[PDB]
Amino acid sequence: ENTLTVKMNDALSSGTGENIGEITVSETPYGLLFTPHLNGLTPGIHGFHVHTNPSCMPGMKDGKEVPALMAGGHLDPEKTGKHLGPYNDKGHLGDLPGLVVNADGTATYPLLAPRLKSLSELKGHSLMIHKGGDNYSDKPAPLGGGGARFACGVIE
Amino acid sequence: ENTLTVKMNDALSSGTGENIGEITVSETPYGLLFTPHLNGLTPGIHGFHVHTNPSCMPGMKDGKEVPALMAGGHLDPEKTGKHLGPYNDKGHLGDLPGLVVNADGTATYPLLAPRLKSLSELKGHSLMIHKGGDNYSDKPAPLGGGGARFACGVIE
Ligand SMILES: [Cu+2]
Ligand SMILES: [Cu+2]
Ligand SMILES: [Zn+2]
Ligand SMILES: [Zn+2]
Repeated sequence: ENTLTVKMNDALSSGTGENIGEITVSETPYGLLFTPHLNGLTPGIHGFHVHTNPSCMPGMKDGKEVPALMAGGHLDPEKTGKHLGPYNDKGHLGDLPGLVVNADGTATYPLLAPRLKSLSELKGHSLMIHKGGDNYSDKPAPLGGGGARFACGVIE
Repeated sequence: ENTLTVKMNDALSSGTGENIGEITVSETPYGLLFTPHLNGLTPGIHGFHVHTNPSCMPGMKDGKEVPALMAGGHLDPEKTGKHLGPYNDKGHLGDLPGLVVNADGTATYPLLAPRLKSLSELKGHSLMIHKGGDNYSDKPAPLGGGGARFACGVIE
């Protein structure tokens, strides 16, 4: 098989919340395929990124608890400093296609990330689902408009 | 840049229906990107494929009208006879990822077809949106379970 299974949990101010399912990651000739099996999300498109650190723990920023802050920022080993989505090599390597949530709150639609080649590249990082969407740009809102971190899972 | 814009219209038993927008196809290093700007669709995931003929004309089969019958079958230059989706090269080259329709009936989520490399592979063909979904296989239903043709656009 050669797959990874990532358990995803809601992210709260105090710590980890409810489990919402798993994402199965597989290798294809065209890149990594993220097949979700999730529930408990708001219907629509959600920002979906690999973050640098292997943690989903909440942390303090400017005096306020921030869910899943300890995952750090979007995975960016090339130091692009730019959020440009899964089809643009000028931005964060961790930028994945938006996560598609169905009307019934489940996520099932598989997502191809063609800039990622090997499951090894995900180990030691985290997967993040944001409250908002992802227009694959830093404008008009930074980081695609994803906003707050809703659910997260550590890879390894 | 090198783009194609495909106007899409509803396909009725009696012919061409209302315009529902356009799909813009761009070339990327990862394959052709299909960026919809559509309205008027049922929320959910819709079968989305390139069909062989540059026609959206209707026809009759077994005494029942078939919207956009004259588009023919899925684009299949290798004569696979197999519907296996956008990530499997043993199948119809015309097999694209499912088209994602938002709760408000619009389609905006970009769709990457990594098996297609050049817009020239599309010239002289048609784009089709089905009523049903697409499980990227011929089981339990042929052609992914997309069923009837809901909307159609000719490429050249
Ligand atoms: Cu993120
Ligand atoms: Cu079709
Ligand atoms: Zn990013
Ligand atoms: Zn097909």
